[PDB]
Amino acid sequence: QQKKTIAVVGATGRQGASLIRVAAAVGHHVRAQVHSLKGLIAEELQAIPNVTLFQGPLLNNVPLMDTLFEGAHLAFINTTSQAGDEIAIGKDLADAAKRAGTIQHYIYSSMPDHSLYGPWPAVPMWAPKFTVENYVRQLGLPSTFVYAGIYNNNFTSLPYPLFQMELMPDGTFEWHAPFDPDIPLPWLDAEHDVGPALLQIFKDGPQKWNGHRIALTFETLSPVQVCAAFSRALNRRVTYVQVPKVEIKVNIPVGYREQLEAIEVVFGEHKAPYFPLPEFSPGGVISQRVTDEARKLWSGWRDMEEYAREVFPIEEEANGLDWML
Ligand SMILES: [Cl-]
Ligand SMILES: [Cl-]
Ligand SMILES: [Cl-]
Ligand SMILES: [Cl-]
Ligand SMILES: [Cl-]
Ligand SMILES: [K+]
Ligand SMILES: [K+]
Ligand SMILES: [K+]
Ligand SMILES: [K+]
Repeated sequence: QQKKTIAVVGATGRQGASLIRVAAAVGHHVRAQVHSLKGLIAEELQAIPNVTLFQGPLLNNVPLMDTLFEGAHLAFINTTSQAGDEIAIGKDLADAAKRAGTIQHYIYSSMPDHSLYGPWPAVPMWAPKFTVENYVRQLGLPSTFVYAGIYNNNFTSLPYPLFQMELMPDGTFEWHAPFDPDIPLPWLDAEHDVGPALLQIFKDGPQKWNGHRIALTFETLSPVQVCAAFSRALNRRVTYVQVPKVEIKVNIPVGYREQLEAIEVVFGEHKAPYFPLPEFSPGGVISQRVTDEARKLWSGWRDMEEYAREVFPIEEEANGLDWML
């Protein structure tokens, strides 16, 4: 059958870019919204024949949304709080897809509202997405919701918050974070694995996935295990250190700081699960693991050890770091 056109919001982001590259390669035409045509990713995607970019802001720009969905049959939507009004943009996009009438399957990248499952605060950049999910669920078009695990490539030795693989004077690495050293966290190789997984959801179809929540995570590892993966990968001493507060070594926008403080409370103080929804956690009885559906969607997923050994050194050198010589 003719590969269907996919409308994408979040094209230059890790999830969108991953989907777009593989989707185009297998024949899908893509209509993607971007803030601006400039940028390494935007310029890269613009050069893919099957991809068409539409520049402009989404905030209060229903016309751009209508244009985006024109002639599209599939949609992958991942919004951001940066411009603010993420909830309004999410609803506007959903309504726009419905109005188009041609969208057969709408995939929205959602996150949990932790305040619904315990004496925990809602993580500011996550909870809003769940509100959009609830709204999307009530629209007449088939929809599926994917929950992204922590990006393997968040790790960097640059002084950025939460996921810094700090290079010490002796050449060893230390990762400091509020997470409990031994509680398994959900991870994800966004660049390589998000795209293939999303395409399989699209290939499976709306009858199989309408109304479903899928955890896009292929590997769970505690912080100590992540560091052990880097250690084996790099042949260097890498150790995890639990800290009460996130070490914020650089200036960050106010919204991110609030995101980090919520994280300190949720994972630091409370040790709550990353994915707190109940569905995410006798002879022959076998309970579903959080990584089961994702692995079934895409069997060629890559682990943390592969990232640390094969990609981390390149990304680091690309950022100007020198430890890899
Ligand atoms: Cl298709
Ligand atoms: Cl098109
Ligand atoms: Cl532009
Ligand atoms: Cl479909
Ligand atoms: Cl540092
Ligand atoms: K193009
Ligand atoms: K529905
Ligand atoms: K309705
Ligand atoms: K997500």
